[PDB]
Order: sequence, then structure tokens, then C-alpha cells
Amino acid sequence: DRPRFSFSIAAREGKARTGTIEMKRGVIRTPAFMPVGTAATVKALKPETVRATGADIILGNTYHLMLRPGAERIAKLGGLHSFMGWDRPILTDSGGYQVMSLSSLTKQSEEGVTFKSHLSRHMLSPERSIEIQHLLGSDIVMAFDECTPYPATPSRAASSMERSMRWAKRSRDAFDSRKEQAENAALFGIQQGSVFENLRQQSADALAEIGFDGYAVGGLAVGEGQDEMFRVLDFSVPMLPDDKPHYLMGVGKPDDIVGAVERGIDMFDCVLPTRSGRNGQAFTWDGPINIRNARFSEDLKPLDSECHCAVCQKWSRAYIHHLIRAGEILGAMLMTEHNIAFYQQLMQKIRDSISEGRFSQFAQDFRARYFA
Amino acid sequence: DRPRFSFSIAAREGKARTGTIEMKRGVIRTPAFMPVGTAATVKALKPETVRATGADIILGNTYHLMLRPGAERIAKLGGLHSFMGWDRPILTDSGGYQVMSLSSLTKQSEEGVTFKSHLSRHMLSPERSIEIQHLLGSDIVMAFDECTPYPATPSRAASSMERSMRWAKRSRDAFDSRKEQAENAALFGIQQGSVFENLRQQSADALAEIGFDGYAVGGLAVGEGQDEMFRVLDFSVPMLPDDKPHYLMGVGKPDDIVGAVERGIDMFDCVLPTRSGRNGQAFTWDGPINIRNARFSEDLKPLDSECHCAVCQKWSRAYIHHLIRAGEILGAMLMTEHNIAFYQQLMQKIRDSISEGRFSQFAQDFRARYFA
Ligand SMILES: CCOC(=O)Nc1nc2cc3nc(NC)[nH]c3cc2c(=O)[nH]1
Ligand SMILES: CCOC(=O)Nc1nc2cc3nc(NC)[nH]c3cc2c(=O)[nH]1
Ligand SMILES: [Cl-]
Ligand SMILES: [Cl-]
Ligand SMILES: [Zn+2]
Ligand SMILES: [Zn+2]
Repeated sequence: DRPRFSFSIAAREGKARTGTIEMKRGVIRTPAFMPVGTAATVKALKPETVRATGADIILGNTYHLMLRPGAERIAKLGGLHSFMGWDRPILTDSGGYQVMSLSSLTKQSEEGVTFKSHLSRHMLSPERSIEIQHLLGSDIVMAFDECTPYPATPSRAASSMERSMRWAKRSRDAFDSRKEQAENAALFGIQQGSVFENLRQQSADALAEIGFDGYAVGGLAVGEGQDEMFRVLDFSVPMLPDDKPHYLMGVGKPDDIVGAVERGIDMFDCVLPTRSGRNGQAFTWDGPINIRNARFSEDLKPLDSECHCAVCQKWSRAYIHHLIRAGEILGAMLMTEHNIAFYQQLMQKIRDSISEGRFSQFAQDFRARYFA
Repeated sequence: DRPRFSFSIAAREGKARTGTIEMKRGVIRTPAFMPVGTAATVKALKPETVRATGADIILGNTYHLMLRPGAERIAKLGGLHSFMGWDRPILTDSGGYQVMSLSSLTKQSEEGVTFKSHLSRHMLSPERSIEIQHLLGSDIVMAFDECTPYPATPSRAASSMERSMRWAKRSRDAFDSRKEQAENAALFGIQQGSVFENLRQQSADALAEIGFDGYAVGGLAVGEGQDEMFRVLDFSVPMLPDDKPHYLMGVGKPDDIVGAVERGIDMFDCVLPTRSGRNGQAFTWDGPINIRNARFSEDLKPLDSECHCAVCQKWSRAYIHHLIRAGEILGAMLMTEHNIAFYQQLMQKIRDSISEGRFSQFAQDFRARYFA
């Protein structure tokens, strides 16, 4: 039987790595892209379709699930895996980011965050976050953190990061005090420190002293732009333990993913393929297209000329254009399946190119064609 | 190779019949239920899923397709079958009903109907209707008719029926003058006459003199109620040729279908399973349920206890309740697949019970449990 958690690096090129995470519920090929399951569904896809695209693991939003249908309710029904019908690994976020971005009213303190839902008063703390993630039956549990707004002054970035590190220790202890969770799940810590190298180093040191199964680079993709995100990754990823997975949450566009892998990132999640698919944006190897545009009304070609997904095997741009213009559910279904499949094909090409020692060339060829 | 059209009756019980329609694109088992493809999609289902539920044939709405994406455009793209990815028979309606129920402004005359779309001025006539259905590549073409509003005075019902019969002859001649359509498709005529036996007889006689591949009972399910619909069917169906299919369009609830089969109907279509599925109504052998209701929030049972569909094999009422409450696309997908599968299972039980000479008992047992 598979272990609780084992990360193994099979090949490397520069800072990029390819390998596997073995967990009780399955193997995760890295670098990995996680489709986002907001409220117990990857929007517009059955779980079998998510798997057919190549996904090994999905993400669930703790903030949404604790509000609807409720964490205790999901536990009573047998956990998130059986509730939604996905039997493979699930990573749950902590709630610490969405509580601040999505709540109408919040009160922050050293204890945690109290908030009002957009749909009653609610509470999130390191302890409650770890508990909710346990009730959901999460395989990869995220420490409860604070995502510092950008831009941040050095003082505010430091104060925020320091609180996040105290919360990381509380998250570790809560997780370890629940025997079933400690034996069957993994716990990742989240580095903070905004764009400041010294704070990033202090955060990495604090997380490594506590000890986690994996390490995320938090606090990025919050308005700083790709140049600055890459500059921060340049010095931040090498601070993390080499032998554990490196996770960049909330990223991103295809070129963001490629450059982040070049900088040592092993795991990603983003709503872009699902949300923008529903809005009519399709990813192709020649860049994104907006299927709503009139130029596609009689285009018999598939969304992408090389894509192997079931949507591209069968339906035309012209048909999907009609569905999206008409507001048809099938339009959302087909666009989402293709976009998630495209993202998985990107990850497969990244993995294979690292394994063959030609990732640098792949990245160059990818960028030249995608931005032509 | 299959013929253009062959209807064969394999077994009978009272007025009920079971058999097959063979056409170039496939075999249709009768009595048959046709899921409705409004604008080139059975809403929220891939065509493979429609087929997996047991459907042999789907319906397409001429009124919608001529407005978006357009009949000539669909023809240029290769026809409706390849456009939407359904390779089996498609029955198209004539447009004569939806033009009057859905248009914002209409002008009726002996030539046809001019109208304004809810999304420009447009025109429908017997000739244009048959042409549109040809451009779509329809397998079963419907004569262009007028559905008399209910209630109707004898004078107005007679005038409307007489116009419909003149339009039936024009539909026949238009269809026959297009060699490719006449050789590969079938044409059904539509009986009118409101609730009046003498007008129904005159209409049946006119249609039989013209000659069609099948005959529909038009002008029902327009507010008269089940008792009156059944009373009209009692005398109307025996007026039609016994050796051709009998089609009751726009019907209906499960009990409407059972009683209509008891009265000699072989074919049905209705938006009820799809539309009401998206709205949270699920059909069960114990009657419909509203999955939005709070009583289902922790119900681990499938939608129906006996249903063999993929939704009932995997997901709980509690999960689907959550999806529908949340407005999730997957909720619409799962409810629709189950409801269409339920309707197909109803048709299968009807067919099998007629074949075994126990349809009367099935109808009694069905009604006792469904309305308990
Ligand atoms: C995935 C687990 O993350 C957490 O528990 N906290 C967290 N979430 C983030 C989500 C983000 N999304 C974006 N951009 C779209 N940037 C993000 C940063 C964080 C973060 O610092 N911390
Ligand atoms: C299916 C082909 O029908 C036509 O071309 N004309 C037509 N359509 C109808 C649709 C109806 N839907 C309902 N109730 C929901 N009743 C209907 C009657 C007709 C009709 O008389 N004539
Ligand atoms: Cl995101
Ligand atoms: Cl209907
Ligand atoms: Zn594709
Ligand atoms: Zn079912």
C-alpha cells in the first residue's frame, strides 16, 4: 500500500524538477496542475471527466465549503471524497485568503478572523481551519495563513509574516494532535514576506524549523505582475527545503506556470481554465482565443489543432461559438473540459521535457509560438 | 442497409402497440420518448449521454434554429447531425407552434406567418418550413400547421383546421419536390380540430387522402387538462391509419404518456424532464420530488431507489440538493441525465409490458405507486 506521503524527484534540469508524490489515495505527477473544486464540484465537469483530462488531484475551497453545505454536514455524509465522487487526493486551502478577499465584513486578530458571509457570523482560526479540513477529509492540509496585500510596506509585510509563522506553528500542533489526520494526511506550510528577500528568508527558516511535508510560496499573484513574481520566486524557492514539494497557489496563465517551473515550483492551482472557459476563452498552443468572436461562427476546426481532448476530437469552433453565444450549459461544459485538458497537456509536456533534459528548449519553443 | 422508413408493429394490447421504426440513421423503438434539443443541444447533456440514457431519436426546434445559428449556416457546416454530434434520427418540428407561442409580434395569413424575433423580421410558410427542415438535415419532417388556441369555438376551430389541411398539402408537395429529402427523410402530417369529433374526423380524412409516413395528434396539451385530452384521444387516434406511427407532441407527465399509449400513441416529446430537472424536480417511481427541499440536505439515498442511471449509481440526494441550491452547472447536468433516463426507463417498461400482454396491469401498478 502507498505511504501517507512520499515525494520523489526522478529528473532535474536547472531548478526544475519532475517526480511523484505518493499518497494513500493516489499518485500525483509533478509538476502538477490542480483543477479547482470551489464548492464540492469542479464547475461544469463530472469527476470522471476531470480525471479523463489527466488530473491527479483537485483543490477544494475551505471558505466556501464551511458556509455551504457545511464542514460538519460533509463529515456526517462521509467526507468530501464520497460526497462529490472524487476518490483521488484533494488539497484543501486554509480559508485564510478567501476569508479576506470574499467576506463582506472581517475582524482580524491574533486568534484568527471573524467574518460575515455573503449568503451569519463565522470564525476561522488555525485550529478551526485544520479541524474543517479534517472534517472534509482532505489529503493535503494547508496551514492557516495571512496573504499580505500588495503593495505592502516592509513594516506591515514583516508583521503579517510574523503572525503567519505563529499561525503555522499552531496549524502544525492542531494537525499533529488529531491522530487520524496526522496518520493519513499531509500538512504544507506557507511562506510569506511580500517581495522582501530578508522576510522571505525569515519565513522559510521559521517553516523549516517547524517542519512540513511541503512548502508553498504564498503572497504572490496578488497584483505584482509576472516580472515581479518571477523576481521574488528567483530568491524565494531556493530558501525552501529541496527535498519537499514547492507549491505556488493561485497561478496561473500558461506562461506563468512555465516560468514558475523554471524557478523550482512543483504544484499549481488556478481558476483561470475553468472560469475563463465558462466566459468563452479557450487556450490553444497559439495563445488564447475568444470563441464568442464572430470570426468563429463558421470555423469547422477544433478549438486547438493538436489537442487530444474529447471536445477537440468531436466538436467544431462553430458549434462551441453558438453554444456560448446562446448561454447554453453545454458550452460551459465543453469549454471547461478542453481548457482543463489543455492545462494537463501543458503539465505533461513540462514533465516529459524535464525528464529528457530539454525543458529549456520546450520553454523557448512554447513562448515563441504562444506569443507569436 | 436500413430503409428510408419502415414502421413495424411487433405486439399489441388493446389500442397500445409496440414496435420499431427503421430509418437510414437508426432504429426507433416504440412507444418512443424524444428528448428535446432546443437550439442544437439537449440542454446540459452531451449527445453520448443522451444516447446512454436509451434515447433513439431527439427533437429539434425549427423556430429557434432558424434564428440562431441559422438554417443555411447549419447546412453550410454539414447539417444538424454533424454540427451537434448526434448521428441518430432527429425529428424537427415545423415552427408553426413556436412562432405563435414565442414571437413578440406575428402576422398570420393564408401564405404563412411573418414574425419578429425576441433576439429582425422573419417568415415561415409551408414551403419555407420544409426547406429549413431540409437544410437542417432532419430525418422526420413535420408538416407546417396551426395549433388552434384552447378553448376554441367550433367556427374558429374549423377555419384553423381547414387552413392546416391546405398547409399539409403544400408541405407534402414541397417535401416531394426536393429529391434528396424525399428519398432520405420521412414526412408526418398533423391532425387538428380542437376538441370536436367531426373536425378531427375531417382532418384525419384530409391527411389520409394526402398520405403521410406518420400522423400526429396536434392541438392538445394547450390547457385543456388530462381528462379532456384523453377524451379527445379516445376518438381521435382510431381515425388515423393503423399501420403508421401516431405522434402526440408536447406530452407530457409520466401519467400522460401511460394513458396516451393506452389510447394508441407511439411517439412523444416534452421539455418537462429537461426543464424541470434544471429547476430541481426529479422523477421517481413514487412521484416527483423537489430536490431543493431541506428534507434532502442529508439524504444519502439516490434520486430514485430503482433507477439504473449513472447519477443514481454514484451520487446522493444530499449532494444534488447542494448543487441545485448553489446554482451549480453540475446540478443541472445530473438532474437532467436522471430525468431523461427515468423517462427512457418508463418507455422501456411500457414496451416490455405490451410485448408480454401485461400493459394494463403495468399501468394500474404504475399509477397506484406514483400517486400513493
Ligand atoms: C492554497 C492554500 O492557500 C492558503 O491556505 N492561503 C493562501 N492562499 C492564497 C491564494 C492565492 N491566490 C492568489 N492569486 C489568484 N494569490 C494567493 C496567495 C495566497 C496566500 O498567500 N495564501
Ligand atoms: C412537433 C411538430 O409540431 C408541429 O410542427 N406543430 C405543432 N406543435 C405543437 C406543439 C405542442 N406542444 C404542446 N404542449 C406543450 N401542444 C402542442 C401542439 C402542437 C401542434 O398542434 N402543432
Ligand atoms: Cl486562482
Ligand atoms: Cl413541451
Ligand atoms: Zn481540446
Ligand atoms: Zn437515476
